[PDB]
Amino acid sequence: MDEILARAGIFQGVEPSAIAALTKQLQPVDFPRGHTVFAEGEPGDRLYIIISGKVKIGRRAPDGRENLLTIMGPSDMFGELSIFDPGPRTSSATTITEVRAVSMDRDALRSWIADRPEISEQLLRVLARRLRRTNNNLADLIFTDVPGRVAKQLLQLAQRFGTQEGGALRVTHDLTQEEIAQLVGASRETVNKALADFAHRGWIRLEGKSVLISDSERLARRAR
Amino acid sequence: GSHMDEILARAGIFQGVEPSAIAALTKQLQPVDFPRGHTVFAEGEPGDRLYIIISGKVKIGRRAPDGRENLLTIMGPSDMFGELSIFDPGPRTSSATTITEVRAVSMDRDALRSWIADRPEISEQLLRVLARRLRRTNNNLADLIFTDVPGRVAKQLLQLAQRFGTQEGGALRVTHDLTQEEIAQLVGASRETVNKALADFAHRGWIRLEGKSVLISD
Ligand SMILES: [Cl-]
Ligand SMILES: [Cl-]
Repeated sequence: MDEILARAGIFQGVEPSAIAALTKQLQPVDFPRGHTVFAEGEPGDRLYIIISGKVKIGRRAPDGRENLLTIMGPSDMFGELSIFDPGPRTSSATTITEVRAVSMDRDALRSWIADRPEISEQLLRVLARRLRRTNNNLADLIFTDVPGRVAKQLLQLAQRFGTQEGGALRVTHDLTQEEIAQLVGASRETVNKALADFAHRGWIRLEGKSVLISDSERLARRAR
Repeated sequence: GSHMDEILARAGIFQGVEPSAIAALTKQLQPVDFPRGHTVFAEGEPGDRLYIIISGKVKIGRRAPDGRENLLTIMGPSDMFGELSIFDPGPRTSSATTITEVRAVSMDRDALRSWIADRPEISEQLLRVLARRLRRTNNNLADLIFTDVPGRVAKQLLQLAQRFGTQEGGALRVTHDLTQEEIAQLVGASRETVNKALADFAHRGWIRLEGKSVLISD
């Protein structure tokens, strides 16, 4: 749908009607759940914009441990780093649900800027937003304890994916227990320990691949 | 000014930018002075201005449960701070406070927009710069996650040495004009953790304190 796409960084509230003959300049791509869109260290000159579904963005250490940098969703762009800075992928992108996306290569993207510097503005916004988040995560890593980081990641997930459910916030993250801990960037044992405490205190309820946050207030205080 | 121009042109935002174009922007920026101990901006305040330091040092902090501030990093000559605000304006997510007298230049988003309006080729180069930087800082984040707790603080202190140190016999010499109370004020809420990492470095032969200058292995 073009409604999702017009919320995408690149073309975000620009053309009233002729936003369309450019979306058609991209053929769509459907991926099953658990599909490796691209792997660490592969060449690439393709960026993707998600129409629906989620994609986890990951790094793997020498000894097989995994970290998740971010979870991408509808309207989010990924694989953009090798577009602007040619070279191999430094991250893996893996589908966590069935995903509909749309795809574009560097030369095509370069073509859609030579008319339109406002698009470049929007892409620089996205990169700077991501730079800020990584810097905010770096600060959390050194100076916030694991439960505070669990609390922060749950609230960050809620900011992107949450929906109100009465006096509570439903956050359908589509992540496994292990993937939540990889996203936090801390041990499964200590992340599960924090989640249990927060559930016991009645701040959250863990339900499949969704969490219900009943007390965003006390959760936020803990993330401080 | 000769030497000033050189310092400015080393800023990260100018990487791969044609030198006359760098000069066309900087000639437009008003150099300013800050005294030591001056909060250039606080966490939370409206953000739309990038600074490039010509001389002096600026600490970057974030408020801790203490009411004191944790030390996130230190910026020096040729470094930027507040730079992300001109690409993605909004509240500051950290504070910037001078640790010495400082001379800097700044630019707001309007100055950026004007610079690029005439120079469409700079947008593509800026996209490369921000992307290369994001790859690097994500690489750093992941490395640090994969490191143990005390190893994280040591790596960060070593990154500061690399940025502020002069190469001297395979080691890094960092000189400062900071009192004992000014060092404690600098580290802020991070004092205990920084002190443990220094004590470890000292015990292990990594650091030689030569008064107001330190030699550190790299
Ligand atoms: Cl990429
Ligand atoms: Cl900022």
